[PDB]
Amino acid sequence: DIHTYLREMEVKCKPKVGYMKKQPDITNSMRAILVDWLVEVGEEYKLQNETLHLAVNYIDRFLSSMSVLRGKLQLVGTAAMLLASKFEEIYPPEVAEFVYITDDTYTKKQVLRMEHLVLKVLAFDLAAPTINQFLTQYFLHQQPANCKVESLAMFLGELSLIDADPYLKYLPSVIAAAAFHLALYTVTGQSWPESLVQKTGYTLETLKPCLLDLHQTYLRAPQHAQQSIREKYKNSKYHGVSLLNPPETLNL
Repeated sequence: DIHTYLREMEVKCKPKVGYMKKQPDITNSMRAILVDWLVEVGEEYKLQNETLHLAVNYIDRFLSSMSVLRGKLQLVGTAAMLLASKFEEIYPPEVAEFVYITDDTYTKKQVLRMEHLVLKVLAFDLAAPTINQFLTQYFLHQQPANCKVESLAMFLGELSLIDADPYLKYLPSVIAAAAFHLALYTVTGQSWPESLVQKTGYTLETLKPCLLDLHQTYLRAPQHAQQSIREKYKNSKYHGVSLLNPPETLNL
């Protein structure tokens, strides 16, 4: 079954939690700006949210293996989005486009070389379990489907990609669970489903650490330096869920 596969693969695909400490030229802050920029790119080329999740995973696994100078951080990101679009998108944009987006900071030959470097560093393994993949499984336990709850779970899931500290500490399934509960609670007043507790083995107790973090992030979102996700979720496509008021307390 797909769920068990995803649970095994996510552990195999997870980046090193404290990789940023070993990076001599880049910081979490730089990473936050980069991810925010990819969200902009995805918006512009109308890329799937899945591609965005995959790209972030590639970049974190890459930076978990190879040191990078800030001058090439953006190329790592562009290469990762290229790799993700080719792997996920039906009509992924061509190198030319990804070169264009960098405002010609890099040449096509430069993107091509990084593409081959990241790919090699990733052991040529691109199928990694993302937050969206788990959410897709969770959404099945959502008795009558609720789009707004779905769009809020997605919004929260995306915010997590911005901050390596503390999100690198959690597996995608955990973040997806916290994101789903929170979205459910904010929109319906309902909590993490028993069917899900049984299927995943996660309870609100085990989900508490990530939920407290995700709760703060959600509350602090309008003040966060990066604002591309909030802006993205303001549209009707996403039921303007970014404009909802987060729950004051969670009554855990």
